[PDB]
Amino acid sequence: NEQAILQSAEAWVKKQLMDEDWYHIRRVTLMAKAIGEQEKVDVFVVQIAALFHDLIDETAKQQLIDWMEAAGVPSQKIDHTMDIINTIATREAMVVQDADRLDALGAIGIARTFAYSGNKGQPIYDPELPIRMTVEEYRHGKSTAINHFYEKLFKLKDLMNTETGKQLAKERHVFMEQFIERFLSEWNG
Amino acid sequence: NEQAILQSAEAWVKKQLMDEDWYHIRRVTLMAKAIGEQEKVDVFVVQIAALFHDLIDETAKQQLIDWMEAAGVPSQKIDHTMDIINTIATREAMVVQDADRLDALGAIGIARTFAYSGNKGQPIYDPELPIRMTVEEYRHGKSTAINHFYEKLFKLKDLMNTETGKQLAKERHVFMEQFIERFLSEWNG
Repeated sequence: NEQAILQSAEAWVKKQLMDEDWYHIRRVTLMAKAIGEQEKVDVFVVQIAALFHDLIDETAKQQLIDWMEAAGVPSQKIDHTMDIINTIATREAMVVQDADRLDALGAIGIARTFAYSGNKGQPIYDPELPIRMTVEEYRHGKSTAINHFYEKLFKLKDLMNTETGKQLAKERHVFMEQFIERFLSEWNG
Repeated sequence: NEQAILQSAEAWVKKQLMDEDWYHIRRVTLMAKAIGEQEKVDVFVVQIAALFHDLIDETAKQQLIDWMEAAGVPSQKIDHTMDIINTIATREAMVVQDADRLDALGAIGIARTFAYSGNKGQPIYDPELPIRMTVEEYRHGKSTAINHFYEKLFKLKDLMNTETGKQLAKERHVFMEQFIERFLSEWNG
């Protein structure tokens, strides 16, 4: 069995979380999957990994290592699942790596950026502000939503791994370039 | 003269504001302009109006009515400028109306929405929360950024006036539909 073990976890990771978020875990998982079988890797471990990748921040890890053994997950697999969990080594690890970071780009990425900006209480954009770094990053460095696009986001497609990863990261990067340009043209005249 | 009268104001409205915002006044004015001469209306009044439309929230109004008379603005014009200012009647008024509301849509509109959402401390989007009203609006009604698109923004193209207004409002509305769809498809896979 491999399909049911998932369905079970897909529920636990959903319940424990609905008492506070989970959507990120869902979409990151779905991608890890698609990206997973595109790379003909163990679509199982990558999926299980994806599910627990977040819920961690010892006993926490064990909590799963146990639940898992009670699912019949073979020692090699189970010892391979959270193996990628912490260190985020192996191809399946790479798929989960991309799926997670591939979620920082795209329409959702655009929204989540401007969202955090509003929460941080900073300006959505500033033409007078220079386009940059380490300590002064968030410790004081007053930045802008738009700048964060050129500072952290727009430099992810490279940090990718899976070939299909660069693929998606690409279709994502363009949409942002598409948006940030329509934004500036609208900002100017 | 008339052209210079603007250049003078475009500075005052800029200085008094740089002691707190102004960009909104700038872009809303630029549009009112383009939209203004497209409708072959008094591109002057519409521009002066646009500039002071915001700075108001008595003596406040007079402050301008005076500065204006000292610019040689003919009684009819000057009495027509802020005439649209308060009530926001006449075509030139309509142009300024659109230009201001035309700024709630577009890339900037998308950003400003998700921005305010982050500031309000609400979710960018909640699939459990159904879209939508009057009193419970902001007095308690917990909404979402995305929902605000279907609740207030997406119903502006109609509230437009200038023919060119609907034009721009249209090109804007599509981009948002373009984004909110890329956002939802990304929401899953």
